[PDB]
Amino acid sequence: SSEAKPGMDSLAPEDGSHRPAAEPTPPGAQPTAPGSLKAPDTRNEKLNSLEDVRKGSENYALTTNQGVRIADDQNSLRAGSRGPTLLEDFILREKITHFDHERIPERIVHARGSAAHGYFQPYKSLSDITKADFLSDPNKITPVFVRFSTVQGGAGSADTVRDIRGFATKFYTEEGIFDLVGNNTPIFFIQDAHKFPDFVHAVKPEPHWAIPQGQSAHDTFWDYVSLQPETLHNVMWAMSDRGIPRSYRTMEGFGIHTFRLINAEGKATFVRFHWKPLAGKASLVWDEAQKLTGRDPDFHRRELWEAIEAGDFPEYELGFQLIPEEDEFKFDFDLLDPTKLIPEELVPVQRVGKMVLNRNPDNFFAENEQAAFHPGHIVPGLDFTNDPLLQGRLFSYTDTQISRLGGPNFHEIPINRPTCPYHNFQRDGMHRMGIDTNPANYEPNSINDNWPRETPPGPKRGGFESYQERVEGNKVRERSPSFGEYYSHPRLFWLSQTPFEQRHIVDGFSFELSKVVRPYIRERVVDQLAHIDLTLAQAVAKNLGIELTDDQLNITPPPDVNGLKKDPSLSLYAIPDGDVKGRVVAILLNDEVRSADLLAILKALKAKGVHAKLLYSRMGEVTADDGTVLPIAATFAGAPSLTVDAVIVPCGNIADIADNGDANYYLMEAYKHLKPIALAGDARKFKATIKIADQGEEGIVEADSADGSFMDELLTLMAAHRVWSRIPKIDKIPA
Amino acid sequence: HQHQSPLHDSSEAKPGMDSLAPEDGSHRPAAEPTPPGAQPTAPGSLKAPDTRNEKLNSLEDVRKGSENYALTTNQGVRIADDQNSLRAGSRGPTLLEDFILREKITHFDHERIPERIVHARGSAAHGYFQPYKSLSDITKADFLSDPNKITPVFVRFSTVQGGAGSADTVRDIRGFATKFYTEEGIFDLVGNNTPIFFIQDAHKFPDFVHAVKPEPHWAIPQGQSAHDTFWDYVSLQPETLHNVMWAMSDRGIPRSYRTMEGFGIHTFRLINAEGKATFVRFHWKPLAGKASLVWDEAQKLTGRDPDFHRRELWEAIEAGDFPEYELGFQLIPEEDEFKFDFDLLDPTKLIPEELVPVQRVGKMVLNRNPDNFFAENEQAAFHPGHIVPGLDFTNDPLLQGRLFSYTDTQISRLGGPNFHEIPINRPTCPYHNFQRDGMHRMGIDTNPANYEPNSINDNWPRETPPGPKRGGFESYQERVEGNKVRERSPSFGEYYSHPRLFWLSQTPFEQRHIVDGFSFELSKVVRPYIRERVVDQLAHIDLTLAQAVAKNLGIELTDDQLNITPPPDVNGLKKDPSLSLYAIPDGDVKGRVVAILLNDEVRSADLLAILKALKAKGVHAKLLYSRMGEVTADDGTVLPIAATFAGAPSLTVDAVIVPCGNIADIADNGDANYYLMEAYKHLKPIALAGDARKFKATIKIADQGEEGIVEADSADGSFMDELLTLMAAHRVWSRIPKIDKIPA
Ligand code: HEM
Ligand code: HEM
Repeated sequence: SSEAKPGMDSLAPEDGSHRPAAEPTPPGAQPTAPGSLKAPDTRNEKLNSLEDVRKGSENYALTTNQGVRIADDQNSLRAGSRGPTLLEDFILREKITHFDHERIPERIVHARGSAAHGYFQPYKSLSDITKADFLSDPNKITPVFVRFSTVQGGAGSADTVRDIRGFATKFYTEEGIFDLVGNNTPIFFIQDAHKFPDFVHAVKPEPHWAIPQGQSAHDTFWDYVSLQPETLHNVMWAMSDRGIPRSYRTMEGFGIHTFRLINAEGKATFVRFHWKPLAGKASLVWDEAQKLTGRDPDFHRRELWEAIEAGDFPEYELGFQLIPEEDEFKFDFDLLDPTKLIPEELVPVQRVGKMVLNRNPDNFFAENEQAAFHPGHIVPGLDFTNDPLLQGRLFSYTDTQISRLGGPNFHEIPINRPTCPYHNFQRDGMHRMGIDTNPANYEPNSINDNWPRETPPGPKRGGFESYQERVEGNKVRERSPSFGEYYSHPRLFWLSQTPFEQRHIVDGFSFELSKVVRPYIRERVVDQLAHIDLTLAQAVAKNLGIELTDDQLNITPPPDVNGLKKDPSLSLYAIPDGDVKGRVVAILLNDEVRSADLLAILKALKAKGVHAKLLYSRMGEVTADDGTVLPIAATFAGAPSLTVDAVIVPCGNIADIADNGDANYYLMEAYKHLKPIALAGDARKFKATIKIADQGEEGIVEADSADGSFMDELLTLMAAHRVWSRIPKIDKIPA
Repeated sequence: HQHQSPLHDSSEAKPGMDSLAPEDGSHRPAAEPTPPGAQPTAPGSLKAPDTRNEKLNSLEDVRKGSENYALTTNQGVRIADDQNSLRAGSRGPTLLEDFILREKITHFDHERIPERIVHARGSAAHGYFQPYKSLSDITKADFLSDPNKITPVFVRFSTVQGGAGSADTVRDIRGFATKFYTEEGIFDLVGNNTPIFFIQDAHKFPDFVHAVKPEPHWAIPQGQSAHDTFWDYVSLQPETLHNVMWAMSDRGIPRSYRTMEGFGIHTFRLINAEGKATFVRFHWKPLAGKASLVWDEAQKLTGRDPDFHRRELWEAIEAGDFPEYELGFQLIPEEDEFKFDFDLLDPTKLIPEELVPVQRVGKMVLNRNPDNFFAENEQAAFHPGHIVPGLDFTNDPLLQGRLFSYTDTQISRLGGPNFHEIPINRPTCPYHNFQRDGMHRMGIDTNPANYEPNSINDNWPRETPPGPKRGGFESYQERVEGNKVRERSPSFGEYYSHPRLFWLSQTPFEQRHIVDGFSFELSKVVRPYIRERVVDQLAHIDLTLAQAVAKNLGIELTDDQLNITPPPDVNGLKKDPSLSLYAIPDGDVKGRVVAILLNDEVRSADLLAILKALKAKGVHAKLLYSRMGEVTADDGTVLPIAATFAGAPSLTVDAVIVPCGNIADIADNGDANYYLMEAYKHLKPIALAGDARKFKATIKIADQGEEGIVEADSADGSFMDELLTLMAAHRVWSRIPKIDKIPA
């Protein structure tokens, strides 16, 4: 009955094993913790400015929100032991009221997201092309807050779904907040913002039954796509492995729209923003990603948090595609068309700076959930263009943030606050934090000598002025004829893919269309694919039991994009960029592990910054051949192959795990998913479960012992991400 | 056959796209009962327009059509071009004067409302309740007074922990909330799928919820109790152990909302016309029986189909396989309040059916899906404080706090005090009072008076004295004697006897599943001392349970732990078979689904016999192959393919049938072999006809065969009776010792 009474006092273990070490530790070594407790020495101007709202807990009394000390937090106030609860229990009512009101509306789109703190630093001054203060000095450090997201799913949906990913960066500049709100693909599905609710309604769960969550694999999405060919380009990206990234650290970022850079002389240069991952480009395979939404719906959120806790800081290079004003009409596509990409072969990405994400938040709700990004948040030195999708976004973000964040003072929520000064004549509104002392709440005023005052535009610390673009035309609701091309960009993307990426696009479309109940929708989508590429259209049609007509086989292919048939920068894997730091290997233990193998495996993995998870049939410990006590991180079922990048089976008492269904399935799944597998000594007997002949094959590392050559072979395979050459062999594998 | 898109050019970016439906009318689902996957799913009023009740009929004034109507703004202005924003030139800036764009985007920008604090993930349906006989001797509740009185209902089933976008087949408690639209007011029976709750006093609700929910630093994990904070709370609060035992069992992973029980948990009161109070505990007994998934299948199913339960509920209703539940009452006279070892007011305690039987009171049928999920499901507001004359509360300290919570949360979730004016929430009976204003006030009051007592409207609306029928609400005059204290009743201070009773009531396979539930969850707890503290709690329940969990965690029990005296029996009972899902057979095959693995030259005689036998028992089938489209049988019969082997995995079916034909076509297909291996591992019945018996090799079954694997030269009478008998028993429990060697 002591559990139902005040107080329980000290409940922590005497050994202090409840507390995680405040130092970089590998994933699973320590319990995860709020950022300021895990890495207190990791700081920047924004993190430091948040100290005034940080609340501790240690050695403090439990109180009401009014500061009244609570004596009993286990019971309601009642008339007797077994009596009715009394209306006068203000402690119960305050505690329950706050609980009852915890939830706020989720984001209309990108509701599912994971965020981190970091910093940006430019390589050199960009004063020749932009007067933006954050890009003016190589020694200028700009704090950032980045949120990565899916699009369709709710805040409680799964991470490894097939979707476009959001990549939003809040720059806390000395001249205002700049939000770069992008996606992991260089194009969007639609051309004009007016269609945004139509497209979103089509991709989102269907209105009658609210199915499916985090999936475009349903009738309404494909109905919209079939009737709106402008969507075909982004659909091609979503159907590719781009739609299933391995991690937020292994995907690209793009602003999509052409914006303008404005220099001190007033010269405008067209710009498209890019984020290039230091970890390279890497994606999952469909079966692995779908099953991973089951085994770990928080996979990406977890991987992001744990990489930062390990010191494997996600790093991205900021890049600009720069086009002079006089080159506006030099391309086959309209620069203002967000369904069109600018090929890197035509306009190269100029590396401008680097962003490092080095600290997790303290409280997910207060920092991540309440963060408000808006592409309308630009600074002097930047400007918009007439892109009709960007134009509409400018209205949307401010409007949605009012209801989501409960009013017009959302900029006063700590995460959203600028670190630079902010002063104006705006007043009141729900939850007003700032107390204005200004005698005047209007301008022009004489009572406060007209302060705060306007600042003229200038080279630095000047007021914002829009680029004086010449506008000529009649007031029309009309799409520009220049935007009326829908097939060349999807064709360019398709031909830029490797044959194995092309197979994955075919399988992506085939799987999704098989989930469409109305067959005519499938047929209409296949007809659209025939206007892109006949090989793609035939391969999808075959998987759907659809036969193409003679007329469909005679469809003239769309033209090249300014002479380009393909661009290898559009492929995830064509150009190698694979880094092993931060990757994870499963190590399948047995009851009498050969310690020499394990010592060599771990030493080689550590040298490359590759993590390991020791797996067994149960938790606790196992004892090696030399007496070394090995702690078990998880079971074979607990941390499936889906969650790792490679599998290593060291030697020892193999008979212990040879007939274990879970051990054999672990290898079969990793095999099917094209993951590198390494087998030492008697572990080579597992080749039988994966149908591999005695002579072996590429992608299966094997030797008498785990040593120098063995580990170099496995790490080289890990640098290539997956064993693509294994694809013809997986179809026979029951996994 | 060969439908071509009507749009390939710039007409796609212009007004006047006009008729886009296929000429064959294949876009429209049949407005008649159809099996799952046969037709596209549709809003309820379009799928079943002839299915009606008093509540569904009352919603007609707010139903909005679409066919043959002009596209307009919310102000009724006809829109000419819904493809473009207004701009100064075709490549110019968007103009602030585009009121059409701004209205369309504003509405979109404001679509989301806060999800429910708990039970955010849920699926709902319309139906009706009807009592078997008048219960006037025990209650004056109008809805229970006449066997011919039909009460419309709205039911929402849910999980607890996860967000609105979380998965269905998680390990969690399930919510089972029923809104009764009675002639004397709305009565909400807001229950769960277990007879007890985790905690005793409502004051602890935010502590327990915060512990089970995603951890505050990183918001992980979703839809899972398999994390440090949950097990930390459980280890320090033994009152949680009873509901933990239920969550760790297969009760925590139901097969369908149709195959779970429902309970009000709290002891309430029934009040008759003479003023006599009878203590009552509410029960919902599923007509489809009790059935649950196995952990590996449930977890993988959150991946393959996170909408599995929502889908199964909608499709069963569209097929005419209406979810049916018997309302049951455990009745205890006032003088029997202290007759049990446990306190009746203790929500961590169940009333064993062996001590107090469940009396069948009526039946509830769910026969129509909503039209709009947001408007009807998302906006529905259930509250256990919504009682009617003939019902009353008790001093249960968890129920007492719930009375405050629901009204309070509904104000912010539903944007004000007029949430009862939201169509789904409206009573079908009259409602009149002196309450006024508030955000989005729909009702226009004509009463000259907004107060009482008043002479200006001759005191109308007026108070009604309590009585046998159509009387005012009066609380039972319960005697209250005690000092103002924040104190738990000593009678609630017992935490181990109910978890032990539950444990001993389980079959050995159910016990193995409880052990595996605890082992799997605790393996996910990072801090080892938490695992050890939970194992220590299990040792106070049952030593066999604690030892089995400890072994799976590499934990060794101390001599002191092995010497822990077991808790006492519950009023002489060591076990109650009503606590098991499977001890007493109750399995029905209607509404179950079978995967049929096709080949390129299927033996039509086998398929004709399979489908005829399945149809006779109301069992659905899904024809699967390596691709979509069609396959041609041996006699020339064209067979339509419902899904691929990967498209509709074995996780989504109750049994697998492989007919004969060209077996070589699928014999070396990895997906076809894995389908059978997964169904095998998951203890599902498997039937193999003719050359399909060659698949026994992939499931490591000897030539002589085994129980659970139906095999014959052809699919016929005996073959199908054997498979349907296996389906009636739900899973092949005898297969458990063989599954561990299976790589699946
Ligand atoms: C280039 C095309 C687009 C891109 C790259 C894009 C990207 C994003 C991203 C990354 C977020 C989430 C930021 C966060 O982490 O909180 C988001 C939020 C959102 N976007 Fe966009 N978006 C696009 C187009 C649109 C359009 C056309 C509209 C409407 C006219 C729109 C309306 C919204 C809204 C309302 C939100 C939720 C904002 C909030 O609640 O704070 N987006 N978008
Ligand atoms: C016997 C124990 C309990 C049971 C069976 C129970 C059951 C449920 C169910 C089924 C719902 C979802 C109704 C729906 O589908 O909308 C729910 C909602 C909720 N419950 Fe309870 N509950 C219990 C205890 C509590 C306690 C102790 C509190 C707070 C003191 C509480 C607060 C809530 C809240 C705030 C909601 C959301 C209601 C809304 O937003 O409409 N519940 N509960």
